[PDB]
Amino acid sequence: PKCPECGQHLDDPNLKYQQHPEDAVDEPQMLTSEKLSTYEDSPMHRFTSFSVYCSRGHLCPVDTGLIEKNVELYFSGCAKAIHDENPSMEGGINGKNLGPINQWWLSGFDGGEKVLIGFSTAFAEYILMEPSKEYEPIFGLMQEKIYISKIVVEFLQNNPDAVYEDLINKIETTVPPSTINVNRFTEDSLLRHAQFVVSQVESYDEAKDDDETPIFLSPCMRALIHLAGVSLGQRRATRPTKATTTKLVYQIFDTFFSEQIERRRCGVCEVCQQPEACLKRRCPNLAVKEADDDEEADDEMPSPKKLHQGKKKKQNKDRISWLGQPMKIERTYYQKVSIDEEMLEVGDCVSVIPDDSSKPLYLARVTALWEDKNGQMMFHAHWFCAGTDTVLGATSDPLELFLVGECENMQLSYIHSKVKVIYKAPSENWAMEGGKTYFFQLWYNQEYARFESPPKTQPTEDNKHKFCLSCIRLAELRQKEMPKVLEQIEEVDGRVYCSSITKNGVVYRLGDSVYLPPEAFTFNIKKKDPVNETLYPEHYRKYSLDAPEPYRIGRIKEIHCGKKKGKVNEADIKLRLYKFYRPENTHRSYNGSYHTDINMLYWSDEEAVVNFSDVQGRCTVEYGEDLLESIQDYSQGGPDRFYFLEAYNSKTKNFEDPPNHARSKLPKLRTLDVFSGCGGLSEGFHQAGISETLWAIEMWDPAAQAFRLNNPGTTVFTEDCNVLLKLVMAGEVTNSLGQRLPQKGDVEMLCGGPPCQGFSGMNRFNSRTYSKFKNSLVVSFLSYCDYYRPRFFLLENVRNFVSYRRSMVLKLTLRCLVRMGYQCTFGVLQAGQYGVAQTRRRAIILAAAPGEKLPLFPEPLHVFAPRACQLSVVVDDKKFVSNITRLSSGPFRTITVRDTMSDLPEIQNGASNSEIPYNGEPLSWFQRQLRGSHYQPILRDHICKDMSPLVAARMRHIPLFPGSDWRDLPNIQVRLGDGVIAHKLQYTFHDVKNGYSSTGALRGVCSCAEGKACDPESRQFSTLIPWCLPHTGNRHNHWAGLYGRLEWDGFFSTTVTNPEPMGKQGRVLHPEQHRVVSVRECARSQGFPDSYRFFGNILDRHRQVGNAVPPPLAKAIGLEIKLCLLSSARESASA
Ligand SMILES: C[S@@+](CC[C@H](N)C(=O)[O-])C[C@H]1O[C@@H](n2cnc3c(N)ncnc32)[C@H](O)[C@@H]1O
Ligand SMILES: [Zn+2]
Ligand SMILES: [Zn+2]
Ligand SMILES: [Zn+2]
Ligand SMILES: [Zn+2]
Repeated sequence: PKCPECGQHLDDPNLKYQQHPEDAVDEPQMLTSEKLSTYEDSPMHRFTSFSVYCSRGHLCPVDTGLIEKNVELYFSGCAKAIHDENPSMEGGINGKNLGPINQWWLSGFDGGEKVLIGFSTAFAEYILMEPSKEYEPIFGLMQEKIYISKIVVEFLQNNPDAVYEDLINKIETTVPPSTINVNRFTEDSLLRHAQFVVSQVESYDEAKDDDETPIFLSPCMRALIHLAGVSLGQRRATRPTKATTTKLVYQIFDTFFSEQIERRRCGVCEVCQQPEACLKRRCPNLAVKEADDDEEADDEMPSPKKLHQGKKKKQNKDRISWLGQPMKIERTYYQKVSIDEEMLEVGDCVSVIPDDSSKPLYLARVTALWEDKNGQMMFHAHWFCAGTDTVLGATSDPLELFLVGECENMQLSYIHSKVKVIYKAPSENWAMEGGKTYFFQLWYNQEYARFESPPKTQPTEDNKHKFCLSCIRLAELRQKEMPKVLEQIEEVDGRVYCSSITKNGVVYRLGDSVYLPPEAFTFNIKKKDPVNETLYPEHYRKYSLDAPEPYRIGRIKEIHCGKKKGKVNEADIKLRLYKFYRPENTHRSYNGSYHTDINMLYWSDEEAVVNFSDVQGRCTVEYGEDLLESIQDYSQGGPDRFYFLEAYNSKTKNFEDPPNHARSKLPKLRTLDVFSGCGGLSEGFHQAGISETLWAIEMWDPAAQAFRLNNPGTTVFTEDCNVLLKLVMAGEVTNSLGQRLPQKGDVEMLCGGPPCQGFSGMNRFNSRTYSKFKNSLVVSFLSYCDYYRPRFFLLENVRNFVSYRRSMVLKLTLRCLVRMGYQCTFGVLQAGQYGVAQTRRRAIILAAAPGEKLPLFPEPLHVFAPRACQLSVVVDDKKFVSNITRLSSGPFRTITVRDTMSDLPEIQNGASNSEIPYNGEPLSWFQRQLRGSHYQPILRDHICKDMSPLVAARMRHIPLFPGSDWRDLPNIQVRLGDGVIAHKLQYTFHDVKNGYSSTGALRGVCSCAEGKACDPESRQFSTLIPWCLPHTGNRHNHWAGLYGRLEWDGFFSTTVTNPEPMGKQGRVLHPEQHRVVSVRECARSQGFPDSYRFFGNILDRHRQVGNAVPPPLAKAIGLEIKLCLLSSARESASA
């Protein structure tokens, strides 16, 4: 038996009937009392000992949505005076069956604890005080709900941009008062109250209306919305940073504003059925999809076609005649000057009108003037590239031109008029400067988006008549690309035996070792039964390319080649090689790769023949015994350095000793690291031996402290970068704390990874979004670069920095750098490829001052999964790429979760001891490198979060097999150990898309499985299999990774900052232990030396680590900067 009015079961042991006080009088008579007397018209009163009930007398909730379901709810209690704060029945009248509740409402989400609950009846408004004794429990739940909603709203007011893991932490960390009858809130609570908490958050946005992003569109909010099946639109209750800039950087972003700066409704929701004073009827479902789609980018496009190819229109027929004496003969007669009505000579710039279509106007430099054998008057046009046409596009000066590698021969007829083109050469004192017609400053490589300093030059008397930089460039590159023979010995048949050969600038002699693709050669080569679906209801969801092999290494035995005509055929150069085996290439296979050095090989008496084309590169394979420094010293002393100690017999499968023929300063830049963090980037740079961070700016206390702990001789300014620059600029010498502020000339290198959050969107710019970016940390960072003028500059960000705002963020960043006079470029890199068991891409912007060399991007060292290696960037329908050629392969095997952490001693959930013995030697190569040569007793930071008794129970129950997650959890009752019992999941609905179990059991956890609306209180909580997972699984790929364990042969899905099992940071459970990953494990996943110090509480340390640039990637970049210094160091020393 149930209620026809409210639906409560009569058998329900929690049912309670309405009990009235003697003094009970109807509403109109109560709203007549003398006892009774803020901008409203109703009126308003206080109300105590309240009780809400159905027409039949059952006590009822108000949250449950019965008021909306047209059910008349009535209330009774003691009304009081608007100002009377006494929650005791002593000042008012007792009312009974007070008018059907029109609506209920809340107020109090800002500067106050004024969380007031109010009722609206057809007669007056009521501010509820204390409930009645019998109503207390029902109002109790309602209170728990409201309190969570407050915490969430307040947290989001001070922290938009907050991620799911921040929300969960804010909640779990907030101590509820005694008044709220709950110990502490968990993710279970939030999930349980996901519908209420979300709707109140939507309601806060309707009510407190600005122009700001609604709080329900928060990253954490949308994460909750997607995780817990929640219906949006359920309507309810009611009641400017200025970036420190240099004028040059101000103007750049100020002109873009004054120049280039100028509906799929759901139908179904309650906002979509709400007409119409009111302007906002904004669909919340559309709002989410839009916010979600703003987060994703469009990551296989053809090469961008060269400009000026291209048709041009001929001109004049008046008078064109040579002026003066010829410069030289060649079948061609070169001349310096030429009349075309007016004068024209070598070095003058001309304009050429194309075919009148998409007609900008072509501009070139007159490189040469001559008259061929056919009497045709000619000129060599070395083409310029406009302000637009470069990656910069619209962002550029309509007068700035760029030198490109585009030149062609043309008749003097095609010339329109001579144009004035000025070189905006850097000053005598350029580094100190920070604070009409055509001009050019830099050289543009289309393919790589490299803006660089011009060659300057030089024209010899031997080629003074021809001098084309664009021709010289193509020559050098044709010359370096061609396979040429250095020295030959004695030719045999058609084969000419050689002692040395060359390509790409690399010189290959005999005995030198070589890199080759895995296909280049070969070595001596070598169902499932039914599950108990009662126990595993979710397993059915389980259903429903990996890294290449590192390079083949071979030693050169014979450079034989072939021949065509009479002289040596360069098209055919061949090599006979002694094959080397990597330990994995042996009968050892996977067991080789483990404890073995990444760097070790095996000598083989095997032989192979490959073409010189296939050769990927040159490496150094030495024999272990004939070495003068330690294997470690030799190995960590230069690139492509391999080694062998034994030889492998593929036949006998044995390890014999090898045969006897198998046998045989840098300037540290003064760096300023803005947004320094705990110091990852500085560390890799320090590791490259190219820098010394003397200044670091870090706004967050824990990170700045962790930086100091690792960089003792560094002035760490625990400040906001904007305020720090303002001081220097104001003329200040030291900060408040008496710390010496760096002045112009002090900074040689300025590097930094500003956080996104501000800009952080994909859709087109607008007055609102532009203003935020106009004062972003990217803008503050560019000013630091402007003011300081470092020899080198690095900006680091999330890969998507390159896609944000229709690539406008990247274009304005590059624009700025160019204005300032800097050679600059961008590129994407994958951490994984640099020796870290983690899949993470970063956008990297490189800039170097004129005088210096613009560095190339590092070549990948480790082979990584192709899917993780999409390094290309589309800007304005053009696919940009970096100098990286190793697409594809690499010299070393992939770093795995095993290589990363297999040595660390066992810990449990909530492991709190920061200093513990290792109780074991390193096992992997990577472990050896991160642990050091010198023995250290203390293992620091093998500390992991204390997960709730529910989450802990879940982790214990996730199997150990690779790729096991939530779907593997058993549907069993678990004693949590606090009296609390993790319950079995109830499947009471038909999942129409998923079908029945093998047993014929239902797969439905909510009514929405059947296509009907969600039935609340059909919602389950504190279950081992989370209810929210089956609930939304179908529309979210079954929540694949959730409660999933990292794989030993796998890697980290991303940079983890707060390990949460149903979070947005990928597989976070340890491969074997019933816990989430420890701080130190994340530190290892990042490639931090074990000596690296961290500061603060567990989460501050987790944040520190995950925010960091992995030192291996930082070192890779740092080592490209090494070449640039060494190269510019020698090119300085001369006559
Ligand atoms: C993602 S981290 C960069 C990581 C760092 N490059 C590393 O390798 O460790 C961003 C850092 O910038 C700091 N930050 C944010 N706003 C800042 C500001 N206005 N001035 C200085 N630092 C700021 C943050 O507290 C955070 O440490
Ligand atoms: Zn009832
Ligand atoms: Zn809608
Ligand atoms: Zn040329
Ligand atoms: Zn549902």
